[PDB]
Amino acid sequence: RFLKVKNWETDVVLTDTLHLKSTLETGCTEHICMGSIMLPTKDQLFPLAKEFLDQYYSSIKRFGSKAHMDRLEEVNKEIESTSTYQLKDTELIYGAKHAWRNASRCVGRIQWSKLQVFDARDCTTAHGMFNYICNHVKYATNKGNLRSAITIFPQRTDGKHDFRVWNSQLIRYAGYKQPDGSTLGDPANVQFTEICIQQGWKAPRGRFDVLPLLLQANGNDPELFQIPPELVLEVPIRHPKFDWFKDLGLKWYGLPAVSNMLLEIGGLEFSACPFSGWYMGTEIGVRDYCDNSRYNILEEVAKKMDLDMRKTSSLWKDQALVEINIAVLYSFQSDKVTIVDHHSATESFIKHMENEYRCRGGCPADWVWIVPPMSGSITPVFHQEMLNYRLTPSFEYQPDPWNTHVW
Amino acid sequence: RFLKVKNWETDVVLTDTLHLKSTLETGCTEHICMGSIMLPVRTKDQLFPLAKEFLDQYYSSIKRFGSKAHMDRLEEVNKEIESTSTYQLKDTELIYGAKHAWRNASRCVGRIQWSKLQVFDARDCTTAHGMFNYICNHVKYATNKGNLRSAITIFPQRTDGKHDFRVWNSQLIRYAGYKQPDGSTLGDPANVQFTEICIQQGWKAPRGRFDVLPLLLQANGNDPELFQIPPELVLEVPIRHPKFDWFKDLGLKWYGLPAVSNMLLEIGGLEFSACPFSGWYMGTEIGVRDYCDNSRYNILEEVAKKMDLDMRKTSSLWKDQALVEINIAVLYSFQSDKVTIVDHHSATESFIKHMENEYRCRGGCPADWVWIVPPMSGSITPVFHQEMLNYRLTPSFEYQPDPWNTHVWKG
Ligand code: HEM
Ligand code: HEM
Ligand SMILES: CNCc1ccc(-c2cncc(CCc3cc(C)cc(N)n3)c2)cc1
Ligand SMILES: CNCc1ccc(-c2cncc(CCc3cc(C)cc(N)n3)c2)cc1
Ligand SMILES: C[C@H](O)[C@H](O)[C@H]1CNc2nc(N)[nH]c(=O)c2N1
Ligand SMILES: C[C@H](O)[C@H](O)[C@H]1CNc2nc(N)[nH]c(=O)c2N1
Ligand SMILES: [Zn+2]
Repeated sequence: RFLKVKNWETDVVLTDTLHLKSTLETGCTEHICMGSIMLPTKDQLFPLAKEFLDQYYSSIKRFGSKAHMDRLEEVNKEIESTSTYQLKDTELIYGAKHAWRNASRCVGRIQWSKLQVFDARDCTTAHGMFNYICNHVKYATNKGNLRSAITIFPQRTDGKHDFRVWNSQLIRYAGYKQPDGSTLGDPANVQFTEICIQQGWKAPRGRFDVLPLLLQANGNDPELFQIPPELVLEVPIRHPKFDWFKDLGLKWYGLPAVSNMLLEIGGLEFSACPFSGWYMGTEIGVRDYCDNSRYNILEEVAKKMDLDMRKTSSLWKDQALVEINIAVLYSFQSDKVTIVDHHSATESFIKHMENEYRCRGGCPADWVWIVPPMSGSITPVFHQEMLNYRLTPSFEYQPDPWNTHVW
Repeated sequence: RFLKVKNWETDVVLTDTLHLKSTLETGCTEHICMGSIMLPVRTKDQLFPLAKEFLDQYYSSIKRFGSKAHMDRLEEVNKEIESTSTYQLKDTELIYGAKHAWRNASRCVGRIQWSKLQVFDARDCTTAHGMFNYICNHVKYATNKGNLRSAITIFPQRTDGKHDFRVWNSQLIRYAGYKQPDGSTLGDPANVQFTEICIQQGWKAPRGRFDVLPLLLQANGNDPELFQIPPELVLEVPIRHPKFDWFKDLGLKWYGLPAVSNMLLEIGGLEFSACPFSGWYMGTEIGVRDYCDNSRYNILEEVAKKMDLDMRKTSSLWKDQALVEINIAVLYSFQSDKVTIVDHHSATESFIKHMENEYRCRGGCPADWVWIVPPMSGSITPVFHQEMLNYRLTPSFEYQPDPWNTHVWKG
């Protein structure tokens, strides 16, 4: 019941007591571990609200106080009456920051308390959504000095009036299936790109076309908007030693901004809550550029390096992988756009874990996602035991809109 | 119940039914996952059903389930348990059990080879000297002059837990570690404590950076005894780099034969506390973990120095760059000396084929993603994108406590 986690590189042992406050389920049982699986009413609402308000008032050292009991009272009344309730600005900011704090798959959580929360609950139309999102993008980008931010749109009511951003990320590149049979641009976005076209987009059918926003307000049919190009900061990718690297024509966007998740706070559901931080290098260089189901450029780069691609045991893939990731970091740094390498980011996370164990009694963590997709065991997180569990407030996955939307 | 796993690179979906045959616990609950945790005297009472379950599995596999031979054997084992409080496996059952323990090892990426295992029955062994002989023969057989062959040697099963056979070495072949007065370490830092035990037991340490440790062998619950493996039986490989001529001057070598000797083999409820087994290396075990872990030989610095990489900013990825060259050298060196080794690309590709095969013919393949994905270049290998279910089947290999913590010394 009081669990220990060991670091096998440093022999340091931490005791987790925070997991006892876990509410949601893991997918695992005593018979089977699903640790590597990607996706494993009035009555219900009040205890959820209560649990949240309890931890909120605890956090501001006013547990069991007049203000605490009064607020509990007021929300209890509002639920009984309106079948839902509205968060105070203070509770919203707290809940959003803690949703990030609780994101067990996020390596960047040392920054959790420095989140800019944009309250967009007064939004009523897709054009308003577009305005709010442009402002978010401009604020977060900050001319390359990236700042964490989240924009929170109205909460779900009867499920028939959902606000949704249909894009998976605010900024991503289009994908087109070729008559050649191959794929132009980002293969991961072919389906979404078609929906844009099926909704009326005018695709420039290029390799790095920034997708339009598909925004859905109040359960209405979604609408298309183009983000002002001058708000999308991009970085041309070059290598500090290989001059030929630029001729690959590679670039990527500066702002990683997830827009398809659901923010749960005190039982309330925010179906549209785009949030953003800044990249860890490997997200671009390892996953985006080198996955076989993505831009898959390993072979092209290896060839330019004149490596022996006869035998896998020459580790040509590995050698090119490193150089690509060198170039990404180099390119971002040179253009003064915030980025963190996997060594720095994972070192930060260990320090954050130790902070969380000390001041909170634990830190939920998903090793499968926290360990970088290259060079894993030379980062300190590899040797760090982690316990994974689900605390609320939380970011949750939700069904893709097109599979749900009643047109 | 049915369980699906998805490969996110290929969209291949597989259905697991084998997990229904799972008995042991995982450590996880509905409220916590312990998937990244390293480590999460038996009465006749609990022994009959474990024996029965195993023999049902055995006779099913040979297509003789429910036969008179099956029924006679159950009867025979039953009587033997209630008479003697234990029982003995037939040779056929032992071989089956050992192969299936490997087949079931959810942390092992090399399992495509599970059916080709050489099983050495040492259940007639009675002394440490006899253990030494059996282990020498295993090492010679497995090594096969560099053409490695998988093998396992099985010493007598536990009885009352007061007469255990144990190999005190974690692996049959390993280098000594010496903690210096100034706090530095000579040799392999992982083996400092075991080295000290050996020294206390009378081992004369050469005190070099690559001294092969003596065997410390315990038979029938007696105090362990020291034995030196004949050097001519210990195949080693000098590490050099195909393009970097200064790499040889680092003075590195490694042994060819990975042989785990501290685990417990469970078969039909019986416990084999000494069951050394060996295969061949995947490159990264040596080049990533053995050489580059901060808690091991830790040579990233010197290699990066000699490469003249920019070492002031970690964002130069000088650590990653050095790591790759070292792993190139390890593979190159083994291949050049014709000692069996497999790169992490080949090994993970084979495991996926194995896994898919197992789903089709067996209804599953328990696998621990945390261990299966290699310690470098994870997502450019096919296993990274593969969803896996982890559960525990028997026969199995299990961890057991270090013997120096539990042994009652005779004197
Ligand atoms: C500011 C610097 C940040 C860094 C360096 C960072 C880093 C990462 C990385 C590398 C991942 C793995 C995701 C993948 O590989 O696809 C991740 C996941 C995640 N991050 Fe963070 N992140 C940052 C900011 C944030 C912020 C501001 C939030 C929320 C307010 C957040 C919430 C999450 C969540 C919920 C996941 C899981 C995503 C999923 O399941 O798809 N992150 N992060
Ligand atoms: C024949 C080629 C083999 C290869 C390439 C291979 C590969 C590996 C690797 C890379 C690991 C992880 C090692 C680590 O990082 O500590 C491992 C673990 C393991 N292997 Fe295999 N192995 C092979 C043979 C065998 C054999 C013959 C057996 C048993 C008969 C076996 C049983 C296991 C077990 C039980 C583990 C888990 C170790 C632990 O929990 O500490 N393997 N294997
Ligand atoms: C085959 N899979 C392709 C694919 C899968 C998942 C994703 C993805 C989708 N949504 C979110 C992410 C998380 C990335 C992220 C988010 C944030 C806030 C910061 C950061 N550094 N990185 C990743 C992209 C592409
Ligand atoms: C971190 N302390 C050093 C260390 C600790 C444990 C191990 C280790 C422990 N148990 C099992 C292993 C398996 C290694 C292996 C075994 C076999 C049969 C084949 C193979 N290729 N590799 C390795 C190695 C090194
Ligand atoms: C804490 C964590 O589970 C530990 O470092 C694991 C990670 N994955 C591993 N994978 C392999 N093959 N071998 C290991 O020793 C480890 N160590
Ligand atoms: C199947 C496996 O869980 C899947 O490939 C995971 C592994 N680890 C990951 N880790 C991160 N950070 N992001 C991912 O998308 C994944 N994918
Ligand atoms: Zn689990």
